[PDB]
Amino acid sequence: NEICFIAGVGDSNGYGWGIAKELSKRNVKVIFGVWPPVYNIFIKNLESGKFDKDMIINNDNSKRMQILDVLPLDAGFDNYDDIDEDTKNNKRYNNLKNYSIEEVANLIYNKYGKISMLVHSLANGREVQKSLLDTSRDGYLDAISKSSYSLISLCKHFCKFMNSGGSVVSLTYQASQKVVPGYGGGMSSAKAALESDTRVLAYYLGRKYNIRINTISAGPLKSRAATAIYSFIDYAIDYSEKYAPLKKKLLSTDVGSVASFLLSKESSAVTGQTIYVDNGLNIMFGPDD
Amino acid sequence: NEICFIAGVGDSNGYGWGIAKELSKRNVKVIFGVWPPVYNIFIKNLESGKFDKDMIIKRMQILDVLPLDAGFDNYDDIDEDTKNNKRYNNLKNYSIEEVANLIYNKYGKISMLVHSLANGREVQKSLLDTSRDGYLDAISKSSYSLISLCKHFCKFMNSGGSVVSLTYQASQKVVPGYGGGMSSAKAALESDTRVLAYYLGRKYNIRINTISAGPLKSRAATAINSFIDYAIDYSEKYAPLKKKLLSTDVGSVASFLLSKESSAVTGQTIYVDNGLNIMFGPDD
Amino acid sequence: NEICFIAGVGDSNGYGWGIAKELSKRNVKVIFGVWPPVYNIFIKNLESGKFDKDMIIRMQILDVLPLDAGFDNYDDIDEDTKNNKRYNNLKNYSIEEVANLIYNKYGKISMLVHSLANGREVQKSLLDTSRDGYLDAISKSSYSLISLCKHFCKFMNSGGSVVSLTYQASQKVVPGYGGGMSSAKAALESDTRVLAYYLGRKYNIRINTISAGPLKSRAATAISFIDYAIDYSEKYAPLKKKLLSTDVGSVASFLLSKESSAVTGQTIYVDNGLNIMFGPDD
Amino acid sequence: NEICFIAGVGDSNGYGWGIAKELSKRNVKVIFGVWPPVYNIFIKNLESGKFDKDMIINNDNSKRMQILDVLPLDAGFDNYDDIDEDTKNNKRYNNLKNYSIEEVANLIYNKYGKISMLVHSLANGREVQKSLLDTSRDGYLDAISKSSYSLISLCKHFCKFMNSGGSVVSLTYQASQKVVPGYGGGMSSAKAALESDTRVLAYYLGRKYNIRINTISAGPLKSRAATAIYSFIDYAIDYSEKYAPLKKKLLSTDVGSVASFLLSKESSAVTGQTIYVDNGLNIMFGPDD
Ligand SMILES: NC(=O)c1ccc[n+]([C@@H]2O[C@H](COP(=O)([O-])OP(=O)(O)OC[C@H]3O[C@@H](n4cnc5c(N)ncnc54)[C@H](O)[C@@H]3O)[C@@H](O)[C@H]2O)c1
Ligand SMILES: NC(=O)c1ccc[n+]([C@@H]2O[C@H](COP(=O)([O-])OP(=O)(O)OC[C@H]3O[C@@H](n4cnc5c(N)ncnc54)[C@H](O)[C@@H]3O)[C@@H](O)[C@H]2O)c1
Ligand SMILES: NC(=O)c1ccc[n+]([C@@H]2O[C@H](COP(=O)([O-])OP(=O)(O)OC[C@H]3O[C@@H](n4cnc5c(N)ncnc54)[C@H](O)[C@@H]3O)[C@@H](O)[C@H]2O)c1
Ligand SMILES: NC(=O)c1ccc[n+]([C@@H]2O[C@H](COP(=O)([O-])OP(=O)(O)OC[C@H]3O[C@@H](n4cnc5c(N)ncnc54)[C@H](O)[C@@H]3O)[C@@H](O)[C@H]2O)c1
Ligand SMILES: Oc1cc(Cl)ccc1Oc1ccc(Cl)cc1Cl
Ligand SMILES: Oc1cc(Cl)ccc1Oc1ccc(Cl)cc1Cl
Ligand SMILES: Oc1cc(Cl)ccc1Oc1ccc(Cl)cc1Cl
Ligand SMILES: Oc1cc(Cl)ccc1Oc1ccc(Cl)cc1Cl
Repeated sequence: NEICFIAGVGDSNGYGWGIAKELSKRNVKVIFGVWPPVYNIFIKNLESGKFDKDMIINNDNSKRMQILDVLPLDAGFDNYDDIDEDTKNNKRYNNLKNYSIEEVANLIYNKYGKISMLVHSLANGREVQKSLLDTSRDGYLDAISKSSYSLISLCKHFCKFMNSGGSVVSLTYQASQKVVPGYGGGMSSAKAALESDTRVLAYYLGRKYNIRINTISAGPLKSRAATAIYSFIDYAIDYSEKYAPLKKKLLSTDVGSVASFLLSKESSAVTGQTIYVDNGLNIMFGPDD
Repeated sequence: NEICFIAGVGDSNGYGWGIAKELSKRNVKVIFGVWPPVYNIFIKNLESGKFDKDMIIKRMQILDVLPLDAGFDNYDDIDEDTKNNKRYNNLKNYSIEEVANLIYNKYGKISMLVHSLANGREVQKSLLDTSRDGYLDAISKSSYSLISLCKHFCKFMNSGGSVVSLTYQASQKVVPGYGGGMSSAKAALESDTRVLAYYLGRKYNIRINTISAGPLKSRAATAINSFIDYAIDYSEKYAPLKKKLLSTDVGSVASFLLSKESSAVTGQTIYVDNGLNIMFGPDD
Repeated sequence: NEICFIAGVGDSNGYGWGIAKELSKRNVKVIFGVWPPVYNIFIKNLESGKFDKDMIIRMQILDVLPLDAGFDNYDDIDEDTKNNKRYNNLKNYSIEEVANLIYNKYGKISMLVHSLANGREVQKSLLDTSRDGYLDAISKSSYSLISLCKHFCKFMNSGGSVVSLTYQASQKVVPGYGGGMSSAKAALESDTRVLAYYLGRKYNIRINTISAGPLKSRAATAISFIDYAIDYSEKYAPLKKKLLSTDVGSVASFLLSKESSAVTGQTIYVDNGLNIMFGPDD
Repeated sequence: NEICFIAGVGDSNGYGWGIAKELSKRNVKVIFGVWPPVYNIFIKNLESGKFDKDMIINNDNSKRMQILDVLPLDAGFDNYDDIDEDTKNNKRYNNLKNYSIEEVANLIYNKYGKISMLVHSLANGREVQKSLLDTSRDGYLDAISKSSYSLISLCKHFCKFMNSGGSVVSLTYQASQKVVPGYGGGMSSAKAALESDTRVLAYYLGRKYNIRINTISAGPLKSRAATAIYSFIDYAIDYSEKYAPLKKKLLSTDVGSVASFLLSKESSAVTGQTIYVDNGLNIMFGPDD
């Protein structure tokens, strides 16, 4: 049976969960990588059944979402040596161990073997609520460290543990290509680098492992992280539902099925791409009223 | 049960056929639209089992094979010279409008539309030496044809229905050899894919995309100018994936593009070319 | 002194004029190609000094010739347009004819400008456009650029330069810019690349296109499309300047100068930066 | 008379120097920011008239260039408070002071007044010789701090000290948009962020200061930096000279004159842009033989 590691799921409200669901539709088992400060919170809501409501696969619990494992993961660190004394001291990291990208890499591979799929649905900006102009070297590089370099780290450590013909997917946002005031802290710069890095990784992973990698430029989803920004997320959504060529409402599962498709053998000739999943809003010049 | 009309198949060596195959895999019934000057030959091949080897997916279910000339929007457009032409006389209802009426009357609303046709008489000429008539014909048969298909079919299409066409990267990067305004036609078709996505999306909740395919030894590709053998070899040498590109590779992306699983994708140019388009140039 | 041929000026309220003006600042002489059905009126208003207002800085106009970019050479003109009152007074107006006429009188020129479009169904949506309307938009607005280059480039100086004007509805959906015009503009930008390859290798001639913002030109005024677009550009572009005919003109002048001799095949945005925005910034 | 501050320059073999030259012929006065480690040498080269021939502009001989001033500048530091101790006690800096970004900006405003023009021609990355996949987070983030964030810091520190309608330009390279093996260390990512940043900065500089920013995507130049990587640069120059639509050799003043134009009021309505000065190589699909 096939497996996909989904780095960056903190609850059932994000894109990673939506991706997990659609992979369930085609019988691949999911391993989540959870950011440590919310790892217990999560494994708790999962034990109690708060997500059973969300593990329904359209045929209503005749088919379940197979969560093979859940692990602590801080893609901010590539291996143990990188971990600083203080984060080892933190009350949220005391309990937990083996959570560097290499740690979870090795762990999964030592137990489950080679896997086929790999998802990167995480990101973080310290100063996301600052304009790129008012952003500091530290915040900027933090955004980029957490949101861009993290994909590279994942590939480096995972892709030698993956099946030939395997596939990697990440999420991005169009602020990398067109100015969205409000998407700040160098998050636009991070996405811009992610997109570029997707191509360059496609070449190395393609030639070395025959592995594919693509990124989905998603439309606005009211996830937890999204919510953070005086409701920048509500505006992007009402702007989208109003002016997209497709007046539908965007679901996590819309991105979910495109990821599932990108992760399958059905797209074995597509690599290095930014595929837009935003109800066609990227094609528009502006509001059509 | 879902139906797709595939305009632009004349044998089993091109992309239309590969898309048909992949659509059969998910139980989609296929109607072929066939250029009349090649129609009776294609039907004979079919009838005598030449394509049987190539029908194996069990086997592809061809619901119908109709004559279609994507240069004619309706009956009145058809000149007498072709109405009197050896290869059209016995054939009727081959306007874009007439086959859309035909198909609609015989089967009702369809859900999927495939455009996989192109034509340009001066593709041997550099753009620079291409004539106004060559250039315009290339754009008439390869770009306008797409708008007309949509204009005539999309009244007769199920909401949430989907349209895909084929393109080539010659539109965005200079490929010498790809002439007669074919590079211009592909360009217009990519832009047109956008604009139709707005009108088709708002009006009928219909999606339209285009696949930028890599090189494939189709009969058309072969008729160009040794050129395609060079493009195939260059692709298999320098793509990120060194796999060999198959019609079914484009086929499965089209199928995905023609299904509700991509119901938030529209107006897009998708590259199915083994990653070739991301490279700067040769890596040796 | 260097010469620039500018096709697509029927008045002074457009981009072609702005390009002339800015070129005049550089001591480059200028030839106008004019759509015959307005050549008689243009020459008159130029007679009466009606244009002396805008000509000043002085714009030295070498010649004004009737040019119909619908016809590539003499034999393409059909019986009917020959027998039309709009043209009657005028001959030698095919792309080839004015190219020969210009070379015979002046020799090789250094600069070429394409600033003309037309389509007869620009009023209809792309989906509502017909084959003949669509193909007309493309013939006039797009192929013509290739016909100019084919005919003028053998008569140009090694190191010569060509520019045309385009609009962003080729890359992003602009309802209102219909009739296959978005379509013609998409071709034009692509063609700018392929042309750059051939012209560059064959004659060392560069070619670029400018993607310009809204201007209240004559042609723009028949669509209230352009009024809407100017308000939108002035409200949401990164720069608040009102866009000037001569802003495009000044980038043009640059592109036609040896100061840009490493730039070719490009689409250059001269639109106060508007292209770069996701949407209205309120 | 207008003044331009040119960041990355150190020997007249590069593009910073080429921009200097072409601004010169427009009678603009030029100031050099120079990386401290190479600063003493550059001034000893210059005051001994070694670049005396490179300062010549038609008419020749001659009509020379005249450098208003030359400062030390480490664009990897935003303000004094940043510059650490190890570096305070480094053989190259114990001899220099006021080289932080804000330090040099303040020094210039004080002494010269507001300036019209700003040029970013600086870049650096410790691990460029590594493929993106094999690149560490430190090397990667270094590439991006020095090569990209610099553009932002400069802009943050100079914008209030700049004339209304002032212009800024940086240099990029197509490896950000198409895979260029050999361009490792996260430089490709750096340039992608840079290009994206150019757009975002154009929004903020344009609204708040009526200030323009563009970047130039240049073709290969046998500069000192490009020399470092079995000659990546010789291959790239040859490739370009063979296959570009225009067969000429590309000179630092080719980019210099495009920059001078972008830095002048002739490009009044051009901002946010990536402009290609590469003899058209960017447009070709591949080798046309
Ligand atoms: N939501 C949208 O509107 C939208 C649009 C386009 C793209 N995206 C992208 O989709 C992806 C998923 O975002 P989402 O909206 O589902 O957010 P989310 O809040 O559902 O998921 C983000 C998760 O990443 C994890 N994370 C944060 N920092 C981490 C770190 N340092 N190490 C390891 N894990 C960390 C957190 O556990 C968090 O739950 C992100 O990359 C985002 O940029 C989102
Ligand atoms: N083969 C490749 O390498 C390649 C690569 C990229 C894109 N494409 C595109 O894929 C599409 C399919 O082409 P293909 O390579 O399968 O070639 P093909 O020869 O298999 O198919 C082209 C079809 O169009 C038909 N046709 C021509 N003129 C017509 C008209 N006026 N009306 C109706 N039909 C007409 C031909 O009979 C033929 O069946 C084309 O648009 C082509 O441009 C092909
Ligand atoms: N005005 C704008 O807002 C705008 C924006 C972007 C691009 N453009 C482009 O700039 C160019 C100039 O247009 P404009 O806005 O200055 O309008 P304009 O009226 O100044 O230019 C149109 C010119 O083309 C001429 N013309 C029409 N058909 C012709 C033919 N068959 N042969 C020769 N000439 C013909 C007209 O007589 C007129 O002189 C066009 O290519 C246009 O698409 C304009
Ligand atoms: N050389 C090329 O082929 C080429 C092509 C396209 C773009 N570029 C870009 O143009 C710019 C100039 O490069 P070049 O080719 O002139 O190389 P160069 O070596 O001539 O110039 C680079 C300058 O940056 C300086 N520098 C290095 N680290 C610095 C730091 N931490 N702080 C401040 N300054 C620092 C160097 O000392 C040098 O003066 C670079 O950004 C480069 O990426 C170069
Ligand atoms: O990428 C996103 C795009 C949008 Cl429209 C909404 C939310 C997104 O996700 C994030 C945005 C900023 C930060 Cl700091 C972290 C995350 Cl996960
Ligand atoms: O688009 C194509 C791209 C490639 Cl690489 C090969 C063949 C292609 O298809 C055509 C090319 C020219 C003409 Cl006249 C007709 C068609 Cl169908
Ligand atoms: O290209 C243009 C773009 C804009 Cl915003 C405004 C006017 C334009 O110019 C034209 C538009 C349509 C037609 Cl039929 C002819 C011309 Cl000259
Ligand atoms: O960007 C460049 C592109 C090219 Cl083709 C050549 C040199 C370049 O400049 C650099 C390349 C690498 C590093 Cl580490 C630093 C610099 Cl300044």
